[PDB]
Amino acid sequence: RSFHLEASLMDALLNDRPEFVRLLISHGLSLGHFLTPMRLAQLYSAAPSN
Repeated sequence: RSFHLEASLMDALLNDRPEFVRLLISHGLSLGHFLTPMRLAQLYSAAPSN
């Protein structure tokens, strides 16, 4: 379903895993509802402190 791939790609962005990222989008996603500001904020929260 949608949310499984959504969370999988969320973790795939949090960690590097470029092959996992490329295969996830190669499956085909929406890219219209995956880019909400709260997802953007929680991705930004993964920045290293140091």
